[PDB]
Amino acid sequence: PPPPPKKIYNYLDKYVVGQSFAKKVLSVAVYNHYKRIYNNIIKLEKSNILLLGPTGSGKTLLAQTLAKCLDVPFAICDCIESVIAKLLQDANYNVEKAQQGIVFLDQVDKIGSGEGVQQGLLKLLEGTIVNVVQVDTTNILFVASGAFNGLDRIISRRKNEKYLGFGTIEEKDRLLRHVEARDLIEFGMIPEFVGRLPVVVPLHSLDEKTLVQILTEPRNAVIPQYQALFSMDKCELNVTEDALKAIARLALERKTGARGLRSIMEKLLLEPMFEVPNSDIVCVEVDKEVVEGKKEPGYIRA
Amino acid sequence: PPPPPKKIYNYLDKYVVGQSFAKKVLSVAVYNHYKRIYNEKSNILLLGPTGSGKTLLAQTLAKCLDVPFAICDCESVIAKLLQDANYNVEKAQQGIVFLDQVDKGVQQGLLKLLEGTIVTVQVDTTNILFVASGAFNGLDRIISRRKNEKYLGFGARDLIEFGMIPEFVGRLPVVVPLHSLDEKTLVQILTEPRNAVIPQYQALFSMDKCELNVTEDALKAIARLALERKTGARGLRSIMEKLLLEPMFEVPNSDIVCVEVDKEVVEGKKEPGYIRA
Amino acid sequence: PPPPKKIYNYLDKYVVGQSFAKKVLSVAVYNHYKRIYNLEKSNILLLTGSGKTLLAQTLAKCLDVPFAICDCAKLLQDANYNKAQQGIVFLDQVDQQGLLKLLEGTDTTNILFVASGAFNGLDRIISRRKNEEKDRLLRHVRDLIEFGMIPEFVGRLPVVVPLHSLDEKTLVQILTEPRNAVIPQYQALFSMDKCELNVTEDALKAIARLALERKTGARGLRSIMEKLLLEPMFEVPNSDIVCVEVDKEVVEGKKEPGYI
Amino acid sequence: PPPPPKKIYNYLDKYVVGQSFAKKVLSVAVYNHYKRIYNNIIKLEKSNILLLGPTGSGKTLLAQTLAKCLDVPFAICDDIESVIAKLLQDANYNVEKAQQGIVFLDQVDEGVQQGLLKLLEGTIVDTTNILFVASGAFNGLDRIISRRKNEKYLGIEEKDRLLRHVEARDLIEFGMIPEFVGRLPVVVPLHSLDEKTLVQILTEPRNAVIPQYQALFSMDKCELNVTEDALKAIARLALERKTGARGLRSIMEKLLLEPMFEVPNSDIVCVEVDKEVVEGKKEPGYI
Amino acid sequence: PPPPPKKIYNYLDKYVVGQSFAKKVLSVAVYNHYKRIYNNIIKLEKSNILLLGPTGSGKTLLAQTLAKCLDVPFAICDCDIESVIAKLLQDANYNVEKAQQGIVFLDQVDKIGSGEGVQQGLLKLLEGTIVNVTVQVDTTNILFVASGAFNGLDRIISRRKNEKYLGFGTDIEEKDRLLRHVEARDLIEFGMIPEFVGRLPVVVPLHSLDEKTLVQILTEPRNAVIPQYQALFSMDKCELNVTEDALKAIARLALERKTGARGLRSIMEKLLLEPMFEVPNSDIVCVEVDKEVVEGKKEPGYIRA
Amino acid sequence: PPPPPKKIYNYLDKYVVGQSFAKKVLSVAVYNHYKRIYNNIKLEKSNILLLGPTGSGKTLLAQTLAKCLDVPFAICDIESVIAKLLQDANYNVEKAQQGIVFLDQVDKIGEGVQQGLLKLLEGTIVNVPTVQVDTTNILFVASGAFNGLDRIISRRKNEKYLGFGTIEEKDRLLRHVEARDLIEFGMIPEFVGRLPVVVPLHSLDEKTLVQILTEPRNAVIPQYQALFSMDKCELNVTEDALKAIARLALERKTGARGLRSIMEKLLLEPMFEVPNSDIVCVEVDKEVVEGKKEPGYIRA
Ligand SMILES: Nc1ncnc2c1ncn2[C@@H]1O[C@H](COP(=O)(O)OP(=O)(O)O)[C@@H](O)[C@H]1O
Ligand SMILES: Nc1ncnc2c1ncn2[C@@H]1O[C@H](COP(=O)(O)OP(=O)(O)O)[C@@H](O)[C@H]1O
Ligand SMILES: Nc1ncnc2c1ncn2[C@@H]1O[C@H](COP(=O)(O)OP(=O)(O)O)[C@@H](O)[C@H]1O
Ligand SMILES: Nc1ncnc2c1ncn2[C@@H]1O[C@H](COP(=O)(O)OP(=O)(O)O)[C@@H](O)[C@H]1O
Ligand SMILES: Nc1ncnc2c1ncn2[C@@H]1O[C@H](COP(=O)(O)OP(=O)(O)O)[C@@H](O)[C@H]1O
Ligand SMILES: Nc1ncnc2c1ncn2[C@@H]1O[C@H](COP(=O)(O)OP(=O)(O)O)[C@@H](O)[C@H]1O
Repeated sequence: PPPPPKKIYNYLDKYVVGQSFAKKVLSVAVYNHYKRIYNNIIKLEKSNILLLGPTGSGKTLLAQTLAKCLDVPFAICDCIESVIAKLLQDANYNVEKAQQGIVFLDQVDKIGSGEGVQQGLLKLLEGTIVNVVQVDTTNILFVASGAFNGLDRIISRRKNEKYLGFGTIEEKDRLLRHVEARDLIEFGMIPEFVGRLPVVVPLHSLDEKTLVQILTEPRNAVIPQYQALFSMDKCELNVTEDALKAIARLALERKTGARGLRSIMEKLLLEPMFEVPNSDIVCVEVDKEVVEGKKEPGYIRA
Repeated sequence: PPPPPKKIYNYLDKYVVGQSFAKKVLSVAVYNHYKRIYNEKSNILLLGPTGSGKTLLAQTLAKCLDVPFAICDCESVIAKLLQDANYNVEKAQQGIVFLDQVDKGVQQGLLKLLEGTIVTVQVDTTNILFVASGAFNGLDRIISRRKNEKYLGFGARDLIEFGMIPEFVGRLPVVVPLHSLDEKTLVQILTEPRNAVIPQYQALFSMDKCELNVTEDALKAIARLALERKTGARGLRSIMEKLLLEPMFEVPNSDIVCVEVDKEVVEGKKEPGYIRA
Repeated sequence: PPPPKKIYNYLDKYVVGQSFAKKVLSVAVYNHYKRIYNLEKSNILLLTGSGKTLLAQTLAKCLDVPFAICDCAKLLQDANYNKAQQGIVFLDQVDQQGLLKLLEGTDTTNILFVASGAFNGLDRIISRRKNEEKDRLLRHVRDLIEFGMIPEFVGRLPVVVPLHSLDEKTLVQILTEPRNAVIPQYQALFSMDKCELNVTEDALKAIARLALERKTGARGLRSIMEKLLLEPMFEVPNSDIVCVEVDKEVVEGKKEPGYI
Repeated sequence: PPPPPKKIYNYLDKYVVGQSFAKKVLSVAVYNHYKRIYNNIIKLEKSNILLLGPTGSGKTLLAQTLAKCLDVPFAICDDIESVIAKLLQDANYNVEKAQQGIVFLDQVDEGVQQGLLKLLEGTIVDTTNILFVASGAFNGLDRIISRRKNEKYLGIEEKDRLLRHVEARDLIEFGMIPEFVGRLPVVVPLHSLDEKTLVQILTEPRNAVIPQYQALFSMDKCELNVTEDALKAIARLALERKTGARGLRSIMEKLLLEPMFEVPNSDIVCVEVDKEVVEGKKEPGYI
Repeated sequence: PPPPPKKIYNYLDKYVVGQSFAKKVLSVAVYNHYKRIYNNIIKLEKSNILLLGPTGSGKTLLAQTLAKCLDVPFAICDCDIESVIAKLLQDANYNVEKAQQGIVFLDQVDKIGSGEGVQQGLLKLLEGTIVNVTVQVDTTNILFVASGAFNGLDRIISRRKNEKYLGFGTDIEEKDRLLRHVEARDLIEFGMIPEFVGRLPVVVPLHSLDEKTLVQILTEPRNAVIPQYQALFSMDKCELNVTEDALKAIARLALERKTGARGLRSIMEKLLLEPMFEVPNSDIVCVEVDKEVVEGKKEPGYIRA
Repeated sequence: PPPPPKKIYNYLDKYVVGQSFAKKVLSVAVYNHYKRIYNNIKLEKSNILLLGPTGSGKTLLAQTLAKCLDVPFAICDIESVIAKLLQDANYNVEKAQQGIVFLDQVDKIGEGVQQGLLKLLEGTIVNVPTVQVDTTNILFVASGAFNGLDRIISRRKNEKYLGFGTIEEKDRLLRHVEARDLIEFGMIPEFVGRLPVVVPLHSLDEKTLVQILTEPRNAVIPQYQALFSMDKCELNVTEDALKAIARLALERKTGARGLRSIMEKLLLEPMFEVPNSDIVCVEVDKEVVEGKKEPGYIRA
């Protein structure tokens, strides 16, 4: 049987901190797609899916995480028939298997108004048969992604919060939570393309606990992978729990998402990484003072 | 023989609820074209909102159309019609071609189809019914700028202006605007058509051993919200999706057997009702 | 080439109001193909709202010369790739200098051109130069350069024609007399089925008046007359009605056609 | 052996009326070219000839007139190779005549000027021997010259008479790139056409307008006849219209409209226009 | 074993003067790039390197010299996007199993500031995607060093560092100091897509050339300017003697050219035009260059055989 | 073996009258290149920028210097530049990579060409559509007018000490072109830096115009004398008349382009009347050039 959304939600919870709304929406949508194929083999029309998440909040990771769980053909592509050619050779020419796949459209929010692809996608987000052999996009489920760089400003205009004079990141979380199709049209999309993608979700921008959580909680969290590199040097990196807070704050201040974590860590680790190679240091300690920059990292020597 | 347009209006009344006063024109034009098949071109253009039946009318008309049909949107489209459908080239000349999104070099080239021409064999395509469609986004603004003046004190021409060539505006001889939907349409659209939105969601929940009841007051509220975004026949889907996400998160394998929706629930004042073993 | 006498007899049947312009077009083209039968051409400018594209296709249907339409190669396709440069090019919306060598040979040296355009304010420019009344002023049409046309472009347009531009009673003739007038076509349409279709002579009077008050030329007669006969076409069929009639106040929206 | 310049002048004299000075300079320019190609087949350089034209002076027809007798491949226009390929097509791709040809460039009056700069000088795209001839109506250059006319700010023949004193200082002041002007060493002003020159233009040229129209009515079983005062009256109105030789054809076509229709079907034997006919006060009295 | 950072820094120091921070970052990174190759054969992922510096002052030289010390294929190109992997695959003798371990150097990335459309195209080769080299090849491991001049990026860091600021608030020294504060928001403010800044984690400021560093550049490193010129004169069998004060004068003159390492050539070229023109067959034994000679107070002295 | 630089100076002096300083820099530039293409088969090239106030040697310097070159040369106004060079060397890649390429009209660029040419100048692989080529050994000689740079440099030299907190000039001032000035003209410092050698060409004087008319090869008056000998007639121009021609060129302020425009005007009537209208010789005195006399004709 199709796995439930609580299996998928337990699975996605193993890689992305929370994002419970996006995790729920992906889960219910995939389940609805799998269930529909059992029946469809009244027509059961698909609903295309939209992710509005900013940089560094895991949109590609959510796709790539779901990708490792999909028992259904899936395609990864980025902003035409080569996309389905991927899916078809993924299938190994089983046309019936591809005709039920799910496609991820990375960086839809980059395309604006080329627009001819937006025009072109109208009749591929909706069903048409297409050659390479013919197969029909009618069931192919689309998941759309991008930062929609301006869209927050459009939402605030649509909310009239930018009004002035007399008249009759938490902020960004609130605004993105109230996206409207009026805004997605205004971000350079054609309204027909906004008219499809009936399900849209914000991904909430990551918070202070989320970043501290990201440093250890996920599989391949940031601290685990650094200390593995030090482990080849026969050294254990250790960081006090209080230093993780300032790192998170500093990377939150970088306004560049979870991948900003490695930049701050790279800077802090810099001196240790050059001095370690053969120097008979056994273990390297990083504390609050190191993160604050007030102290060079403390070295344990044999 | 072509059935009368009021009989054709039977077929379309089964699928698009509120466009009777454009559906009337379409039905008449088809009967004229068929009365033009033997013994002026009925070629046609659909205008107005997305999500309001432009493509559904085309596919529906073909569902009663004995002669083969092609739909396309903006030279091998007839090749699609010819290859799959057409065994008979007079039937292929007798085909119906829908050109949607036309309002989105080709315009000059379509004059060779709008007049019709030879534009294997290169058949005299004059017999083909070129029906056509598109958003024409902004036609109303041009019309508003022409229909009214800034009167002050105390007390086809639009299609050419939209950017279409005068020959092009002249050479699809019939045009219809289609209504923007209203709550009167939407409440019927929710349950009246075959394949309608609320039937499918109940079906989606019936395979999970549930009966979902949605009362008439719920639909009344939902129609209000669904029209606030222009996506029309897709505004139903977006707001039904947004509302029914949580019961669908908790229905599966969950020993729940019914949900009930009310105006407060649509308004967010109450959680979805569940009924359980 | 046939004398202009015969050319007039064909042309006259199709645009009744532009008697003067019919002569200029007919006489020039005969002499032109006479010199070819042996000699510079001279490009033609049509001064529109009155069937310029109708008139252009009229000559084409007469001569079967290469004919093509362009908006300010298709001709060799229109020539069926077969005279090679003796045809007519129609240039619409001429109301510029890059076509001058194209108006010359570029060969192109033989091509007769039919320019057309609504020179809005040429009356005021003629009113400037002079320091149906507006057509009578247009009958008085360097002055054309003063309206704003390129002198070099005007130089290749030495022949210029008013087009009887009011057409305001001849619409009634146009609704009736020409080779395929709209109301005779509708009679062929509805009476292709069993039904009658009388249109009273005072309905034509009001119908022409309607097109003129809307400030629509002969282009919009097929549309507006479609509206009156839409519901008749809708209500005739399925053996309902055979006797049908339209009358002047039905044009006025006051009433529905008769029946049995 | 290239023909002598006097013969080319008399040969070109047949087709364009009056303007000897421009014709004489263009005659020398062609003769010099065929002497240099005969002499470098030192290694003397080209010199391009620029024709300052009031519109309708015949500037284009004159070049065709030289092109007629000289049998040198010739082209005009107003991308860079788009003219040179036209010469290579016209030259029958004759590799030497492509190098030896003559090219017109029209209404030449910043990127376009600067891209042709090393095209006018000999460069390969082979321009090393192409004799460029050019035309331009640099209207107001006389006003630039007028501004140059000894103005001090501290304690119609005259227009031809002023254009007769043109120099490169005004043309840079006109807006031409100096490198382009330097590439155009010979500046020739065409004479403006008086009524006498326009009167000559109906009778003198090989293929003048009246011989053309008189031949069309001659093609019918008819004949076209015109008084000398009638020709003189036509010129007087034509000048008043401020239209050059382009406009003479138009004004003559207005007078002959009714005859052209009436005479066919063997109606009438001759038609005659007088001074009062020219004013439009009377229809021509066919016979 | 992979070469230690110790060796790389010492290897590069013979060719690149100063810039121990720039050398340290590159030294660590290529050693770390070796660690990934042996690990991925817990998953490690790449940190992309960005070098930004005043005009020409070591950026290209560091890359090429560092390129000389790579055991993996490398490719340097100037910012179609296929051309990156096209040249890497070509460069690797089409040995894909070694090519995917490659290091890519990008130049002039600063010039692609918002055009904007090129930034979004390489976002797939940064981080990871397969690339349609024909073959399809995966960029995920490839280590990218983005080099740009970022001319005027100091203008933005100065506006960012409150060196331009609003309200009551209550050159050489500044420029090197200012770039040492560079924030990610400054690359965003330059015109770089916030998406594209985010996947260039490691931002490396290269310091402006001090006057003493110019003195070392004249003689110390490999291919120093004066060694080049005595080779030219020794090919005319003539010697060139430059006093140490003349070095001080030349560097002081070159610092005034605001043109970095290329100014040494211009000042050196201008001085030796006549000697080089006169020596080749005049039996000149040696050429003497003093400080007054550099100052233009003397003609260059000749000693005849 | 390479020719000595002084030999190129004597050779270039035959075709170009003035500007020995420009000749000398190019002379050293060729000879340095010749040593460098042996040595590198390490040494690095210095490209050259020629500043030519309009109508002066720059395009002729390229052409006359080019005829010395055993290696190929290409003078063009972006990979087409490398394409043009490779074609001249008969697709012989080992000889083509050593060439001397002239990039004309560097002042006519905008930013895109400047910053796109950096990799060729500094050396990069480029393929002529393919043949793989390395531009490292291309010698670039660039020519551009840099119009109004004299006023730019003048302001630099005029605004100094001007604030309260403290043709003759064209030739004198333009000897002091500096990197700030080339940058300030609208050149990327990236581009100003990699053309280290800047060679300014002085304006042309009257004493030089007279010499050009007679002394160097293909001089203007001998060409007109040769043209007339082709018609079996001699052209005599006295020495005093040449002085007037140069004076008329100065007020034309079009340099060497203006000489032949002025001279061709005079020789129109001789060239129309002398052909096959038997004349022995024509003498143009100052009176004829002054426009106060018509050319005297010698006849049998
Ligand atoms: N909430 C999160 N938890 C764990 N990792 C995250 C989170 N947000 C972002 N990431 C990291 O973001 C990196 C880049 O992926 P992503 O942010 O999806 O790129 P983009 O958003 O530009 O498509 C991944 O390495 C992933 O580990
Ligand atoms: N009034 C309506 N009643 C029922 N369905 C409708 C109505 N309007 C639009 N639709 C639905 O819209 C969907 C898309 O077709 P349509 O909206 O006609 O195309 P477009 O989006 O190009 O206008 C169809 O599935 C159709 O069922
Ligand atoms: N006398 C006529 N007979 C038949 N059709 C006519 C006549 N006059 C105008 N028309 C029709 O009117 C339309 C032309 O409209 P008009 O505004 O004149 O545009 P155009 O300048 O392109 O002719 C065409 O459909 C043409 O067939
Ligand atoms: N002297 C002349 N002899 C014959 N035809 C002439 C003469 N002068 C002018 N024309 C005619 O009038 C026109 C001359 O103007 P043109 O050279 O076209 O001016 P432009 O080239 O500046 O537009 C040509 O059609 C030419 O035939
Ligand atoms: N510190 C330095 N030591 C030696 N040479 C240097 C130094 N800095 C710059 N250079 C010179 O500058 C060039 C290297 O950088 P460059 O190629 O100018 O960078 P870009 O890619 O910006 O042009 C070489 O000519 C090198 O000799
Ligand atoms: N000093 C000179 N001696 C001889 N000919 C010269 C001299 N200066 C310029 N010329 C002539 O003028 C041209 C060179 O000037 P050019 O480079 O075209 O000016 P610009 O620098 O504006 O491009 C050539 O045709 C050449 O014959």
